[PDB]
Amino acid sequence: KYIPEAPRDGEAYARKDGEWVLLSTFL
Amino acid sequence: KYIPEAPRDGEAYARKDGEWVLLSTFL
Amino acid sequence: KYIPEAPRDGEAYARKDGEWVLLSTFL
Repeated sequence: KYIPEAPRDGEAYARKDGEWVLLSTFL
Repeated sequence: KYIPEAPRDGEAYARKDGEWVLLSTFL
Repeated sequence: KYIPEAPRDGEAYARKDGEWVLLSTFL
């Protein structure tokens, strides 16, 4: 598939297992 | 809606508020 | 110029040079 827009919520996101997950967590 | 291709410039981006932002800007 | 899904392998991904790169490359 193609990837949809990430949340519109002030936060940056990486992509993991077909979903948007916060970057802050991994960092 | 869907995300577009990110810039092509040798650096890595994440997805935020409907734009591609540098990873270094968070690290 | 929609971008296809990242590999399904449990890893966080950032977009770079028209490809998916592992977040941990830079961590």
